[PDB]
Amino acid sequence: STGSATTTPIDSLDDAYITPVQIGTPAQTLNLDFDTGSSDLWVFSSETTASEVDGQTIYTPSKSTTAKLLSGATWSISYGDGSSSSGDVYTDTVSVGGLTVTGQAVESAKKVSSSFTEDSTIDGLLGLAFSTLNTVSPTQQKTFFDNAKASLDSPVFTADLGYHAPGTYNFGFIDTTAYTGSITYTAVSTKQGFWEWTSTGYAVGSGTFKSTSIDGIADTGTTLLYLPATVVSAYWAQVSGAKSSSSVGGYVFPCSATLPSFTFGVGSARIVIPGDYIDFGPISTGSSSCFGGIQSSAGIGINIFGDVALKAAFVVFNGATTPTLGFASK
Ligand SMILES: Cc1csc(Cc2ccccn2)n1
Ligand code: NA
Repeated sequence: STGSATTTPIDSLDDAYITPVQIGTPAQTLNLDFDTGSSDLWVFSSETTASEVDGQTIYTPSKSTTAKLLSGATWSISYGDGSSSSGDVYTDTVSVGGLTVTGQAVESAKKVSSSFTEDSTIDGLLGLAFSTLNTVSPTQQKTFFDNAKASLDSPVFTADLGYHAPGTYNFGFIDTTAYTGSITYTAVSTKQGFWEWTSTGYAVGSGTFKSTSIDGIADTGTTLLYLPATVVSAYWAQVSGAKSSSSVGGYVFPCSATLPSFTFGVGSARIVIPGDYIDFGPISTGSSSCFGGIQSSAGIGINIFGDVALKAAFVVFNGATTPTLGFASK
């Protein structure tokens, strides 16, 4: 089997991407944030505290003939950005782009933090990291990918995120029309439950490539590119008037600037992030100070190749017995 679904940026900045997901019988279609940095499929629901819902579409398990309470199971998650949610668990049929899993754990939110409430466009998350990070207690649950894997034509999914445009998540096949050149594969460590890999270095604009190992994760659920302070300082030094602002919480730059590109290494291959991808617009409405898309990881404890980086590539998440990542230009 395969599946193919379109993913759409929620706003004009590409802060996140939503993908329609069918849950239950008859189908209830919710727009979920596919997150390769977490491992829970959770949804706003008929159980969510009424005051923490503002415009989301909810899952109502009592209207699904295939929904079953997973008795005793609870979940609770905190993300790197400080947000959180928690609740109880159903199993139900879940389909993505024509690929169907029966008995998927669908984590029903009773509570969500303010950042979720205030994002009317995201109806929940679909985690695509390794199932060792799943938060369900007392019986940890599998991701949608892990449950689908045995059925797929090839134990893979791919992320093809758009810049200010829709893109695609495919499951079970690699669309050889969706990228240019060849795919370079690189080793993955699953020791922290992430798609963790080591970039071979970077360049800023038309500068020389610096060969240096940068361990980090491929995370579709993180907006920005978080890298070591040395790398980030080298990038923003090439933008007149850029500075790190403690008040704003990162590097800002004059909205009048033209940003340089940023290149990252994947083995001997190179992925180029155009400068425009690194513009996240005014820090507040009408400001002439713009927020940068490359930020320091120094206060995180891990480097994160988030959407800024991933949308410059066609990315293969290879879930074979020994997982690997692949990157191609596009
Ligand atoms: C700055 C940003 C990135 S994604 C997003 C939307 C969001 C964040 C947290 C919870 C729910 N929705 N805002
Ligand atoms: Na922000």
